[PDB]
Amino acid sequence: IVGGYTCGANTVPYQVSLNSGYHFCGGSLINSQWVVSAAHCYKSGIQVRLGEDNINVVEGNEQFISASKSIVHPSYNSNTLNNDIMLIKLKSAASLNSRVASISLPTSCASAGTQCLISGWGNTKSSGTSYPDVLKCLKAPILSDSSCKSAYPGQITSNMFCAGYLEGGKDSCQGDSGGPVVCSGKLQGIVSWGSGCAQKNKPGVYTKVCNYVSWIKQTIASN
Ligand SMILES: [Ca+2]
Repeated sequence: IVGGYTCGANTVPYQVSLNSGYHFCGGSLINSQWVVSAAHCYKSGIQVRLGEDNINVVEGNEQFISASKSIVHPSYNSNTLNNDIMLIKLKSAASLNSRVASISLPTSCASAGTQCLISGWGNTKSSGTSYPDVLKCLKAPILSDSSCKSAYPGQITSNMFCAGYLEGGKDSCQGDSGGPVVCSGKLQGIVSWGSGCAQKNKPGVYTKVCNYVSWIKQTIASN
Protein backbone atom coordinates (compact mmCIF):
# COMPACT_ATOMS: atom_id res chain seq x y z
CA ILE A 1 0.00 0.00 0.00
CA VAL A 2 1.45 3.33 -1.12
CA GLY A 3 0.33 6.52 0.61
CA GLY A 4 -1.71 4.73 3.28
CA TYR A 5 -1.56 4.46 7.06
CA THR A 6 -0.72 1.86 9.66
CA CYS A 7 -4.02 0.08 10.29
CA GLY A 8 -3.34 -0.94 13.88
CA ALA A 9 -3.01 -4.51 15.07
CA ASN A 10 -6.00 -6.71 14.33
CA THR A 11 -8.20 -3.83 13.21
CA VAL A 12 -8.82 -5.61 9.88
CA PRO A 13 -9.80 -8.99 11.26
CA TYR A 14 -10.66 -10.64 7.96
CA GLN A 15 -7.26 -9.85 6.40
CA VAL A 16 -5.04 -12.88 5.92
CA SER A 17 -1.50 -13.36 4.70
CA LEU A 18 -0.79 -16.21 2.30
CA ASN A 19 2.56 -17.74 3.19
CA SER A 20 4.76 -20.18 1.30
CA GLY A 21 7.84 -19.68 3.44
CA TYR A 22 7.26 -15.91 3.17
CA HIS A 23 4.29 -13.60 2.70
CA PHE A 24 3.34 -13.44 -0.97
CA CYS A 25 -0.31 -12.30 -1.23
CA GLY A 26 -3.25 -11.20 0.79
CA GLY A 27 -6.69 -12.74 1.13
CA SER A 28 -9.98 -12.32 2.94
CA LEU A 29 -11.59 -14.73 5.39
CA ILE A 30 -15.19 -15.28 4.36
CA ASN A 31 -16.13 -18.06 6.80
CA SER A 32 -14.30 -20.26 9.28
CA GLN A 33 -13.02 -22.58 6.52
CA TRP A 34 -12.59 -20.40 3.41
CA VAL A 35 -10.48 -17.55 2.10
CA VAL A 36 -11.04 -15.39 -1.04
CA SER A 37 -7.90 -14.28 -2.93
CA ALA A 38 -6.72 -13.50 -6.46
CA ALA A 39 -6.25 -16.35 -8.95
CA HIS A 40 -2.90 -14.84 -9.92
CA CYS A 41 -1.79 -15.64 -6.36
CA TYR A 42 -2.29 -19.38 -6.94
CA LYS A 43 0.48 -21.74 -5.89
CA SER A 44 0.70 -25.06 -4.07
CA GLY A 45 1.79 -25.34 -0.42
CA ILE A 46 -0.06 -22.34 0.94
CA GLN A 47 -0.27 -21.70 4.68
CA VAL A 48 -2.96 -19.20 5.59
CA ARG A 49 -1.95 -16.82 8.38
CA LEU A 50 -4.84 -15.23 10.27
CA GLY A 51 -4.68 -12.73 13.12
CA GLU A 52 -1.50 -11.11 11.77
CA ASP A 53 -0.19 -7.63 12.29
CA ASN A 54 3.63 -7.82 12.08
CA ILE A 55 4.18 -10.74 9.68
CA ASN A 56 7.76 -11.18 10.95
CA VAL A 57 7.03 -11.36 14.70
CA VAL A 58 4.78 -13.74 16.64
CA GLU A 59 2.63 -11.30 18.61
CA GLY A 60 0.01 -13.61 20.12
CA ASN A 61 -3.13 -13.53 17.97
CA GLU A 62 -1.99 -15.58 14.99
CA GLN A 63 -3.58 -18.73 13.65
CA PHE A 64 -1.49 -20.56 11.02
CA ILE A 65 -3.54 -23.10 9.07
CA SER A 66 -2.45 -24.98 5.96
CA ALA A 67 -4.65 -24.95 2.88
CA SER A 68 -6.28 -28.24 1.93
CA LYS A 69 -7.45 -27.16 -1.51
CA SER A 70 -7.36 -24.19 -3.85
CA ILE A 71 -9.96 -23.47 -6.53
CA VAL A 72 -9.08 -20.96 -9.24
CA HIS A 73 -12.10 -19.50 -11.03
CA PRO A 74 -13.11 -21.70 -13.98
CA SER A 75 -12.73 -18.79 -16.41
CA TYR A 76 -9.59 -17.17 -15.03
CA ASN A 77 -7.41 -15.80 -17.83
CA SER A 78 -3.87 -15.08 -16.66
CA ASN A 79 -3.10 -12.91 -19.70
CA THR A 80 -5.97 -10.44 -19.23
CA LEU A 81 -6.55 -11.10 -15.51
CA ASN A 82 -10.24 -11.50 -16.25
CA ASN A 83 -11.89 -13.45 -13.38
CA ASP A 84 -8.92 -12.93 -11.05
CA ILE A 85 -10.40 -14.79 -8.08
CA MET A 86 -9.75 -18.01 -6.25
CA LEU A 87 -10.98 -19.80 -3.16
CA ILE A 88 -8.73 -21.48 -0.61
CA LYS A 89 -10.06 -24.02 1.90
CA LEU A 90 -8.36 -24.37 5.28
CA LYS A 91 -7.45 -27.85 6.61
CA SER A 92 -9.14 -26.91 9.91
CA ALA A 93 -11.62 -24.22 10.84
CA ALA A 94 -10.28 -20.94 12.18
CA SER A 95 -11.35 -19.88 15.65
CA LEU A 96 -13.41 -16.75 15.23
CA ASN A 97 -13.37 -13.86 17.86
CA SER A 98 -13.03 -10.00 17.39
CA ARG A 99 -9.45 -10.15 16.07
CA VAL A 100 -10.10 -13.00 13.61
CA ALA A 101 -13.42 -12.65 11.83
CA SER A 102 -15.02 -13.25 8.48
CA ILE A 103 -16.10 -10.50 6.13
CA SER A 104 -19.57 -10.55 4.53
CA LEU A 105 -20.04 -11.07 0.84
CA PRO A 106 -21.97 -8.37 -0.94
CA THR A 107 -25.64 -8.65 -1.81
CA SER A 108 -25.37 -5.92 -4.40
CA CYS A 109 -22.54 -4.31 -6.25
CA ALA A 110 -21.04 -1.06 -4.97
CA SER A 111 -21.20 2.18 -6.93
CA ALA A 112 -18.60 4.60 -8.10
CA GLY A 113 -17.95 7.14 -5.35
CA THR A 114 -18.31 4.70 -2.48
CA GLN A 115 -15.55 4.73 0.01
CA CYS A 116 -13.67 1.57 0.67
CA LEU A 117 -10.84 0.19 2.81
CA ILE A 118 -7.95 -1.51 1.01
CA SER A 119 -5.28 -3.26 3.06
CA GLY A 120 -2.12 -5.32 2.79
CA TRP A 121 1.56 -5.93 3.41
CA GLY A 122 2.72 -4.89 -0.04
CA ASN A 123 5.26 -2.35 -1.21
CA THR A 124 4.83 1.15 0.22
CA LYS A 125 6.88 2.95 -2.49
CA SER A 126 5.85 4.02 -5.99
CA SER A 127 9.50 4.19 -7.08
CA GLY A 128 11.71 1.47 -5.61
CA THR A 129 10.83 -0.94 -2.85
CA SER A 130 10.05 -1.03 0.85
CA TYR A 131 7.97 -3.77 2.45
CA PRO A 132 6.25 -3.18 5.68
CA ASP A 133 6.05 -5.68 8.31
CA VAL A 134 2.80 -4.33 9.82
CA LEU A 135 -0.50 -4.12 8.00
CA LYS A 136 -1.16 -0.93 5.98
CA CYS A 137 -4.52 0.53 5.09
CA LEU A 138 -5.87 2.96 2.50
CA LYS A 139 -9.27 4.59 2.23
CA ALA A 140 -10.14 5.07 -1.44
CA PRO A 141 -13.19 5.57 -3.60
CA ILE A 142 -14.46 3.37 -6.39
CA LEU A 143 -14.00 5.19 -9.69
CA SER A 144 -16.45 5.43 -12.53
CA ASP A 145 -16.40 2.69 -15.16
CA SER A 146 -15.80 5.39 -17.80
CA SER A 147 -12.73 6.80 -15.98
CA CYS A 148 -11.46 3.26 -15.41
CA LYS A 149 -11.75 2.39 -19.09
CA SER A 150 -10.21 5.69 -20.13
CA ALA A 151 -7.23 4.97 -17.85
CA TYR A 152 -6.75 1.45 -19.22
CA PRO A 153 -8.05 1.30 -22.81
CA GLY A 154 -8.92 -2.18 -24.01
CA GLN A 155 -8.24 -3.81 -20.61
CA ILE A 156 -11.21 -3.34 -18.25
CA THR A 157 -13.80 -6.09 -18.29
CA SER A 158 -17.17 -6.27 -16.58
CA ASN A 159 -15.40 -8.25 -13.83
CA MET A 160 -13.11 -5.37 -12.87
CA PHE A 161 -13.41 -1.95 -11.29
CA CYS A 162 -10.94 0.81 -10.55
CA ALA A 163 -10.47 2.45 -7.17
CA GLY A 164 -8.09 5.07 -5.92
CA TYR A 165 -6.93 8.48 -6.99
CA LEU A 166 -6.18 9.62 -10.55
CA GLU A 167 -3.74 12.22 -9.23
CA GLY A 168 -1.44 9.42 -8.04
CA GLY A 169 0.28 8.86 -4.72
CA LYS A 170 -2.18 6.47 -3.05
CA ASP A 171 -2.75 2.90 -4.27
CA SER A 172 -2.27 -0.78 -3.58
CA CYS A 173 0.92 -2.35 -4.89
CA GLN A 174 2.89 -5.55 -5.43
CA GLY A 175 2.41 -7.83 -2.38
CA ASP A 176 -1.10 -6.53 -1.74
CA SER A 177 -2.54 -8.78 -4.45
CA GLY A 178 -5.39 -10.97 -3.36
CA GLY A 179 -6.29 -8.73 -0.44
CA PRO A 180 -9.54 -7.01 0.38
CA VAL A 181 -11.43 -3.97 -0.76
CA VAL A 182 -14.20 -3.56 1.81
CA CYS A 183 -17.02 -1.05 1.44
CA SER A 184 -19.74 -0.60 4.03
CA GLY A 185 -18.71 -3.86 5.69
CA LYS A 186 -18.87 -5.97 2.51
CA LEU A 187 -16.08 -7.49 0.46
CA GLN A 188 -16.49 -5.72 -2.90
CA GLY A 189 -13.01 -6.11 -4.41
CA ILE A 190 -9.84 -8.13 -4.58
CA VAL A 191 -6.48 -6.43 -5.23
CA SER A 192 -5.70 -7.50 -8.81
CA TRP A 193 -3.48 -5.29 -10.99
CA GLY A 194 -2.39 -1.85 -12.14
CA SER A 195 0.35 -0.05 -14.08
CA GLY A 196 3.10 0.38 -11.56
CA CYS A 197 1.72 1.68 -8.26
CA ALA A 198 0.31 5.05 -7.35
CA GLN A 199 1.04 6.50 -10.79
CA LYS A 200 -0.90 9.41 -12.16
CA ASN A 201 -3.89 8.30 -14.26
CA LYS A 202 -3.18 4.61 -13.44
CA PRO A 203 -5.49 3.65 -10.59
CA GLY A 204 -5.70 0.25 -9.03
CA VAL A 205 -7.77 -2.41 -10.72
CA TYR A 206 -9.80 -4.80 -8.57
CA THR A 207 -11.78 -7.99 -9.14
CA LYS A 208 -15.49 -7.20 -8.89
CA VAL A 209 -16.55 -9.62 -6.14
CA CYS A 210 -20.29 -9.06 -6.48
CA ASN A 211 -20.20 -10.89 -9.83
CA TYR A 212 -18.90 -14.02 -8.10
CA VAL A 213 -21.18 -14.47 -5.08
CA SER A 214 -23.19 -17.33 -6.64
CA TRP A 215 -20.00 -19.13 -7.68
CA ILE A 216 -18.51 -18.63 -4.24
CA LYS A 217 -21.58 -19.89 -2.42
CA GLN A 218 -22.11 -22.90 -4.65
CA THR A 219 -18.42 -23.82 -4.54
CA ILE A 220 -18.30 -23.68 -0.74
CA ALA A 221 -21.54 -25.70 -0.52
CA SER A 222 -19.98 -28.62 -2.43
CA ASN A 223 -16.33 -28.55 -1.30
CA1 LIG B 1 2.79 -11.93 13.54
